[PDB]
Amino acid sequence: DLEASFTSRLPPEIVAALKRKSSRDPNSRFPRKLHMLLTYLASNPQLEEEIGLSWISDTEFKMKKKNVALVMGIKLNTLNVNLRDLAFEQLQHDKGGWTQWKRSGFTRNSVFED
DNA sequence: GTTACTTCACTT
DNA sequence: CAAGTGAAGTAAC
Ligand SMILES: [Zn+2]
Ligand SMILES: [Zn+2]
Ligand SMILES: [Zn+2]
Ligand SMILES: [Zn+2]
Ligand SMILES: [Zn+2]
Ligand SMILES: [Zn+2]
Ligand SMILES: [Zn+2]
Repeated sequence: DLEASFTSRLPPEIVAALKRKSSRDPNSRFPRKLHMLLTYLASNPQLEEEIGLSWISDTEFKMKKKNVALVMGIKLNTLNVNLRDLAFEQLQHDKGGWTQWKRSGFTRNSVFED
């Protein structure tokens, strides 16, 4: 009912890119999925609220992993595993479900490497 | 066969 | 307890 309200409210394109299997195509990878998500929520304030994924500066974002794992279709645990293995660096302990982050070359208008 | 995850049942 | 570990798996390429 919640994921249903989340995905049902975001564009078919994003739902599909989120559903797409991760291969060697860089757009199919987790960083760019996070990035397209982040980029889009930037324009949908209401959804950005409900989900909890937004930039706090040109280089840091905060999120509610519990909700982000949902809209992305992955267990909480795999979300953490992906942040860990892709070199996202946590800048804050969980507080009311919010966590903060940064990753080199991952900004408002850039997603580097792979 | 490779790659880029994905998941689970613990542990910390 | 939120987040990490180690072993095992999945499927597009
Ligand atoms: Zn982007
Ligand atoms: Zn689902
Ligand atoms: Zn094979
Ligand atoms: Zn415990
Ligand atoms: Zn591991
Ligand atoms: Zn393995
Ligand atoms: Zn394996």
